[PDB]
Amino acid sequence: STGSATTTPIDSLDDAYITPVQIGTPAQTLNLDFDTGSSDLWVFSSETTASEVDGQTIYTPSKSTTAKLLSGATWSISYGDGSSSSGDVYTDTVSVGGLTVTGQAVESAKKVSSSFTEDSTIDGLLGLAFSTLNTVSPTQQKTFFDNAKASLDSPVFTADLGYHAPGTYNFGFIDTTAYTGSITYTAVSTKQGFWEWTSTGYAVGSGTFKSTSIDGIADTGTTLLYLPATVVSAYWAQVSGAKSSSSVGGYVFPCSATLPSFTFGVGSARIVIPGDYIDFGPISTGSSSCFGGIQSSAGIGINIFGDVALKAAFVVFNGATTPTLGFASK
Repeated sequence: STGSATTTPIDSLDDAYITPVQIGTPAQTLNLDFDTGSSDLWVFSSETTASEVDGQTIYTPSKSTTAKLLSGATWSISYGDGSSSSGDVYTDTVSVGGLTVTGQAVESAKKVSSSFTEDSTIDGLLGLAFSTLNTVSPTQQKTFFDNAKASLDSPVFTADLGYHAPGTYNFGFIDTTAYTGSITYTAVSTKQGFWEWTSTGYAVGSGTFKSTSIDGIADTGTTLLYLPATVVSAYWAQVSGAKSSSSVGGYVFPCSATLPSFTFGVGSARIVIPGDYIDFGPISTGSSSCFGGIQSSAGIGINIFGDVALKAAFVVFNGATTPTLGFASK
């Protein structure tokens, strides 16, 4: 089998992407944030504290003839951005772009943190990291991909995120029309439960390529590109008027400045992030100070190839017995 679904930016800055997901019978369609940095499929629901729901579409398990309580199960997650949610668990039928999994754990939120409430466009998350990170207790549950894998034509999914435009998540096949050149595959460590890999280096604009190992994760659920402070400083040094602002919480720059591209290495291949992808707009409405899309990972504890990086590539998440990652230009 295969599936194919369009993913759509939530706003004009590509702060996140939402993908429609059918849950239950009859289908309830919720717009979920596909997150290769986590491993829980959780949704706003009829069980979510009323004061914490503000515009989201909810899953109501009592209206699904295929929903079954996963008795005794609870879940609770905290994300890198300080947000959190928790609740109980049902199993139900979940379909993405024509691909159906029966018996998928659907984690129903009883509580969500303020950032989730405040984002009316995201009805929940669909985790696509390794199932070892799933938070359901006492019995850890499998991701949608893990459940689908054996049925897929090939045990892979791909992320093709757009810049200020929709893109595509495919399951079970590689669309050879969606990228230019070849796909370069690179080793993955699953030891932390992430799609963790090692970039071979970077360049800033037309500068020479610096060969240096950068371990990080391919994370569709993180907006920006977070890299070591040395790398990030080298980038912003090439932008007139850029500075790191402790009050704002990262590098900012005047919108009158031209942003150079940023290149990252995948083996001997190179992915070029155009300068425009690194502009995240005014820090506040009407400000001449713009927020940068490349920021320091210092104090995160890991480098993160988030959407800024991934949207410059066609990315293969290969779930073969030994997982790997593939990157192509597009």
